[PDB]
Amino acid sequence: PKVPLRTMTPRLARDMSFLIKDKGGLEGMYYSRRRHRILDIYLEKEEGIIPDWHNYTHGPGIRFPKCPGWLWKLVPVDEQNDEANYLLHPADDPHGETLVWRFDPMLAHEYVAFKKYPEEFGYQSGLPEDVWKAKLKARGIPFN
Repeated sequence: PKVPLRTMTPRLARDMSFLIKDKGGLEGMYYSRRRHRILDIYLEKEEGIIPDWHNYTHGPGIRFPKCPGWLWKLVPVDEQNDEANYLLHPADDPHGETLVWRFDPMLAHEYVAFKKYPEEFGYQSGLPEDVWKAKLKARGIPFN
């Protein structure tokens, strides 16, 4: 780490979001857990940001950021040439959806993940324990 390690704050996430936007990053690029990890390791190395913050809701559909101030979301988008598919994809999303990063400044004014999917925050849901667990179980999302 070139910088002392620190935790993500909403203000830092907001500043990062607009800076990445201005540099042309992320917008329209295909999401993957691999690219996701590459981003978080780089941000720990270069910005000293502990990689515990970059999480999205479970889906399916639009995946909303669980960090207030992160202004990026994952939006779903719309193969019998198997050999070419092998050459380009030889070997994943639990809902089989292809996602792209999308910038949304309104996420600074509405904490969509917490307000529409509070149960995905577990003991930080603001809901009784039996309530958020039952909601997660009905949607197939484990809570360990």
